[PDB]
Amino acid sequence: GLMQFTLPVRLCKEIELFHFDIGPFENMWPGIFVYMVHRSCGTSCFELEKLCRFIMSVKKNYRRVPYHNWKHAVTVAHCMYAILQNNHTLFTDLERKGLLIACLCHDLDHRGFSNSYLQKFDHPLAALYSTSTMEQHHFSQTVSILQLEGHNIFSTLSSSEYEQVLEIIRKAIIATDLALYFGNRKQLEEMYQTGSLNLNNQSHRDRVIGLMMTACDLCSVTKLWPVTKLTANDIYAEFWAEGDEMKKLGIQPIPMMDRDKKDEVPQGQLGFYNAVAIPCYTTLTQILPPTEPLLKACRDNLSQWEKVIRGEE
Ligand SMILES: Cc1ncc(C)n2nc(CCc3nc(N(C)C4CC4)nn3C)nc12
Ligand SMILES: [Mg+2]
Ligand SMILES: [Zn+2]
Repeated sequence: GLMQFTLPVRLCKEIELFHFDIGPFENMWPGIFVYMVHRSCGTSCFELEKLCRFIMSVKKNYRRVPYHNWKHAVTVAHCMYAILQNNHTLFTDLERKGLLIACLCHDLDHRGFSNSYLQKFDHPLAALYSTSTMEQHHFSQTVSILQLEGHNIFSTLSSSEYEQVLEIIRKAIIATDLALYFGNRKQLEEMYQTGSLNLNNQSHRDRVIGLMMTACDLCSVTKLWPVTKLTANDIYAEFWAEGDEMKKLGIQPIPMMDRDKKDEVPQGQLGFYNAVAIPCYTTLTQILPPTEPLLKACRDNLSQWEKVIRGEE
């Protein structure tokens, strides 16, 4: 009850920054996450014993794939923590509780393949969920783990608060389907520009939380250049494995996933930063001004990919 998690001084200071890297020591990631829940939400949000037991069941249900792993889960939750801390008063007690949990859970039991590969392989999950296949699976795995004995971290919530937080988590996780991001940002762009955007409109909040989820999920592009560059290697290791599997089904993969087009990675990153990342962090900065450091970091990393193409590294 009187038990504060603290971190060594360098982590205690740097964890507050958007560009924080959670480091290579796997055994400190749970402590880091708990530290963030305590400062974001309070020491009273969750029964510590249940939270720790929930964190370790979430960890056990992420796989040893190169990118969509437990490190990704905690990284995406840290980005959300920074957004929530820099926008203290804009979010409800339930949203603060629900979103950190949503981020930790958003890629639960990922196998390192896109919704497309599941559909072209005819994986059973593609018959159970026709769109946002993995993302409906991820939410499903979240509910399963919440229903394990000693794991219901929301037990102190009311019947209606409980349903509200599970619905925040569902929409948050669904929104990490990048196919849904483009439309969601286009609507937010217009609503902000015409001045119709209203954070008392629940459907407006939904869209804004959805954009925060895309921002957090993509935050590898907002890190110091060496973190950004080395995460890109992990991202392509999954994509190229998927490309190999596409070829095994007798299908030319998209260039993104073809390890034979390694040479084109720098140009593919430019496309990605211009089509996806920059517009994402731009719109987010408009709606939530204190998130500007994510936009600024993203533009710096774009400029580093430009330098790679020009042979200056
Ligand atoms: C950094 C990051 N974070 C999240 C995600 C989902 N991605 N996806 C990419 C791939 C981007 C991309 N690469 C290509 N290549 C290499 C084609 C051969 C030319 N095309 N495109 C669009 N990078 C990210
Ligand atoms: Mg995902
Ligand atoms: Zn993710």
